[PDB]
Amino acid sequence: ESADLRALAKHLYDSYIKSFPLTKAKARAILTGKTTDKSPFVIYDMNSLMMGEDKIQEQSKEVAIRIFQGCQFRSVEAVQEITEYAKSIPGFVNLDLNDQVTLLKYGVHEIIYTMLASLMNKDGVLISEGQGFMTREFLKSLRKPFGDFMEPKFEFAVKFNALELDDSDLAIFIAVIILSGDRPGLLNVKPIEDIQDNLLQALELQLKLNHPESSQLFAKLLQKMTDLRQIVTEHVQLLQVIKKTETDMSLHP
Amino acid sequence: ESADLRALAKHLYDSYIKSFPLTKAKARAILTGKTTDKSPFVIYDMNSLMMGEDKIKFKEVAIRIFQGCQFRSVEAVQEITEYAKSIPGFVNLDLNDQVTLLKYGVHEIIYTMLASLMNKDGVLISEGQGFMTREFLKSLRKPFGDFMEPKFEFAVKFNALELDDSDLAIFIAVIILSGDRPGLLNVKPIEDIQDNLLQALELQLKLNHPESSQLFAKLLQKMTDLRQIVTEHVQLLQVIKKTETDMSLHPLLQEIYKDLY
Amino acid sequence: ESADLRALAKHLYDSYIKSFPLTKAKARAILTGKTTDKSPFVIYDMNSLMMGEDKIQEQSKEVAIRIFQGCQFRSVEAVQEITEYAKSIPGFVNLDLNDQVTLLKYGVHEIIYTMLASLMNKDGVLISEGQGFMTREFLKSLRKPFGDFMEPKFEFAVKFNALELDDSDLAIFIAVIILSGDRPGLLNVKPIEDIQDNLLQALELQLKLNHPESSQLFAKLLQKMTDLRQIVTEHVQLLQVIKKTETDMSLHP
Amino acid sequence: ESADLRALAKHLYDSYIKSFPLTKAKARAILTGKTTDKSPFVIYDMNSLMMGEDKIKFKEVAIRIFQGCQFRSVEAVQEITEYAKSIPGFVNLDLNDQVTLLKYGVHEIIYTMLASLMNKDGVLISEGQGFMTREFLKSLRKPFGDFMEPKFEFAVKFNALELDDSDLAIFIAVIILSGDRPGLLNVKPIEDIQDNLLQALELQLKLNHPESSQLFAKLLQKMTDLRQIVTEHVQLLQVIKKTETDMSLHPLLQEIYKDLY
Ligand SMILES: CCCc1c(OCCCn2ccc3c(OC(C)(C)C(=O)O)cccc32)ccc2cc(C(=O)c3ccccc3)ccc12
Ligand SMILES: CCCc1c(OCCCn2ccc3c(OC(C)(C)C(=O)O)cccc32)ccc2cc(C(=O)c3ccccc3)ccc12
Repeated sequence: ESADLRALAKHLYDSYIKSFPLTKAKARAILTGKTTDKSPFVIYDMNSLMMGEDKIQEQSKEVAIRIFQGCQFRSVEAVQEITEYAKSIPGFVNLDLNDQVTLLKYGVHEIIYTMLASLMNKDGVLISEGQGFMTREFLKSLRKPFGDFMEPKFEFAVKFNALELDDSDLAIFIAVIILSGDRPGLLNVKPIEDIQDNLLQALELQLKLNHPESSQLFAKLLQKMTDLRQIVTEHVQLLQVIKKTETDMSLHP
Repeated sequence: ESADLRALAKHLYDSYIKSFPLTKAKARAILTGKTTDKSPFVIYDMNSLMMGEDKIKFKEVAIRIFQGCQFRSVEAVQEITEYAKSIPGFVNLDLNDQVTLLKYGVHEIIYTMLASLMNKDGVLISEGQGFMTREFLKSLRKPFGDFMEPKFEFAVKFNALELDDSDLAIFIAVIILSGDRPGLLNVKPIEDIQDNLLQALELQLKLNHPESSQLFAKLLQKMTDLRQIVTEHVQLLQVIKKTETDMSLHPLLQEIYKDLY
Repeated sequence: ESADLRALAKHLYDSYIKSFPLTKAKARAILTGKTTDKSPFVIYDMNSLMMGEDKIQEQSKEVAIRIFQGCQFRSVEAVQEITEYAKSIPGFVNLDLNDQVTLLKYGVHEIIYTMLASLMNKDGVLISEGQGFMTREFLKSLRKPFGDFMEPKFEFAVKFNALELDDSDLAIFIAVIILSGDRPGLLNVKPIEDIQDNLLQALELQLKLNHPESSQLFAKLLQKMTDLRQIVTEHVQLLQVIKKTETDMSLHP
Repeated sequence: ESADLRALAKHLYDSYIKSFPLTKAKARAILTGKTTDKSPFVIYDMNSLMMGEDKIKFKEVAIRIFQGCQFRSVEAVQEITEYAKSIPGFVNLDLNDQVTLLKYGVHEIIYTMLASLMNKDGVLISEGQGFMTREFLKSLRKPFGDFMEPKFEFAVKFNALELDDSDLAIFIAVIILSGDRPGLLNVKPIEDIQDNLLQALELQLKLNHPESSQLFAKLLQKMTDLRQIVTEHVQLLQVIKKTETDMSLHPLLQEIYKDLY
């Protein structure tokens, strides 16, 4: 029944609302300018960044490295909200505990980049819960290894954003990502694929009802799942350059 | 010998009385209107269910009814365990065999005795204080609606055999003492008791239902219907891990369901 | 009429024979040594106990706790034989069903300790239907809470056994115990006391005819009924220490 | 609200399961004999210690045992850090506060969870593969023998409270979120979380131990025993600089012990 698939969609969208306080709808309002009153502080160079550093870690290092560190910090926060949203996907908590941990270990990065896109435009990204805005041009200008980190996330966002997904579409897409039966080291693949097949069904009906005029959006959306694997693999390999060739250490356990 | 067998039948009936407060006679007296004390509140839909719970003045719906089934089934296990201990020869058996026989017997016996509380229109709940309609139960959201109907289909046909409590006392003793439960260490001492219970069940039906042709065989055939209801239910349980969020049953039922057929 | 009271005694003694296969007469034969041929295996330490464990639950725990558990098991068996003997006491099955259950709930412990005495001497107790013999010294040696459990049963047995009751005396004494009109929660006290008054009469004549030389044995026997209440109360309070302060669980419902 | 608090309790229990492989239930199952896999080799003296190390076929003694304590305590820090991160609100705190709370919380939590592995006769070591006796540990050359006994005296009494893993999951979360650690920049956001954890701990004990009088207060009183064990241990550490030759602890523990109370 469609009605069951709609109620699952609805239930996913409500859990997503709780887990993630800065939604696409809210961020697009800030990127554009709905109800303009609390316009975020813009960080467009080294000067404005420090202006905005002691406007709100604290100064004691090279700026590229503190920005990079700040992203480590923020992405450990985001793993906690993602972990919470996962618990609400039907069937997920009744899976083997170790496979639960394995799905999250490998899912979380792909989910963080999908969600960052809601915070990005072609020119910069919302930071500190929509309070700052950092320009892509400034991120691009940082010294060489650090200059190339965010740029591939911006390229993906721009292409993903022209799909015009909303939060209720993304609530299901996020769940399909978590429940991927091909991650290394999963004990029971079959129960995970049975869950994902039900979420695939609900995703498909969601897009058909919400975007009747985008032909084959379901399929273009699945195909974005290869682009995401590649951003993750690129980003993981860029962490290797850091680990080897750098002097600063302060990382989240 | 006859006298042995009649005294076996009387013993089990007396202990069945002591172990199960809501017997068939009492459920039928309530269902029939015959009672002279109090008439059961009927739950036929979502508004009357709200009123039925909130008759508490003197989660969601499906989950909260599936949760009320658990508490009741926990209590029935205890009542059934108490009756087992009184079956001659049962407590003298290997302790692991006593455990295995209950682990497997108990749900067969739950469905058997749940027929006593059913007609084709619904089921008596809360010590016979409510009545939930078959149509309401069947209306429930996908999986949870699937749990209830096969129990009704069984009861309607078991119920046309017209067994009474004293017949039932021995039938249930026969179920418990089944020598084909997996993992039994000492099959023969169990089979020997089942044999003597079978002989008693036989005499009891001949004496109690002299006009009822092949009642004994028709009753043992029901034993196969029971086993299929239990295998169906256990398949339903797996559906509940996949479709639902945090499920994890009550401690005593997790044990009963752990590594079961 | 005495003749009615004698026929009741006789009828009680015959039911008792059926219900309880290891009688005082048989156990005293084994404690002493009539027809010596099948001399029970003696359990006098941890070594001989295990020698006798895999000579016949099975090994997987602390020995004090398995002995204690074994006694739970055996005493649930004995409740079934006692329940059966009760049905044969005239008037008992025609009492209120709930009062029948209440008399047995509270009577059964006092009866188990009266009957154990037939299996005891000053030095140990017959176990496994007269096949084993466990020494009092070994029970006494078990770790501290478990060491003190059986010792008060041995003290009572030694004092009760010097009364020299036989099975036909005990068949009536057991029946007088079951039919006690003072247990908590009895609905109809009066019909129970009318039955017990008839059993008291038969007991009195039994002892007068069987033990004419023991002055006032009837009265010394009634007085043993307070000693028995106290063993039961002591034993019930010793179960409280267990429930609170222990780690192992495996108990009969 | 109750539902909030029960779901807080379940969350912490689930993440406690994921972060600590040797839980109380498993250590007690091993200590109890209840396990069905493998029985621990006991070290009671110097000959059996040699055999216990050299059970490696499938420095001096005191120093080599004090060195094995370090490796284990390093791993427990990592496990405890992993559990901290999962405590709602913890990763959103000032980064220096997160560091300070761990710096101080971790040894309190080490002694707490070390009680799970103790009885009055000894301690389970190497993932429950060995057992070192209390008498052996106490026999050790002056200072090194002094390290062990106060831990046993604590465990015996903590252990008579009969907490289980799910109780423990919240107790340990309460310890971490202590707003009185020296050098904290932002006390109130921590205290607010401890408050909500306290409310949850309270409900959990009432529900899990309904017959256990003032369990909650008796458990918070243990928090003072813990702090005195940590101050005692740190005094023991200074003794080890004076009495011993080259000592210098492992990198991560030097950090934890650097400028501590
Ligand atoms: C022995 C259960 C009898 C029963 C009932 O009939 C059950 C028919 C099918 N059935 C038998 C067992 C069983 C069942 O058993 C479980 C607990 C899952 C099991 O043993 O594994 C689960 C679902 C259905 C089911 C329906 C509703 C009840 C509802 C209630 C309630 O207390 C209640 C709860 C909420 C609102 C109103 C009333 C009690 C018992 C019910
Ligand atoms: C978490 C430690 C548990 C533990 C153990 O119990 C420790 C009880 C008291 N205690 C807690 C922490 C601690 C302790 O911690 C240090 C590392 C100094 C610290 O954190 O600062 C130092 C001494 C004693 C001590 C005894 C022996 C062990 C021995 C071993 C071994 O691997 C081992 C080493 C050598 C020979 C046989 C076995 C591991 C753990 C042991």
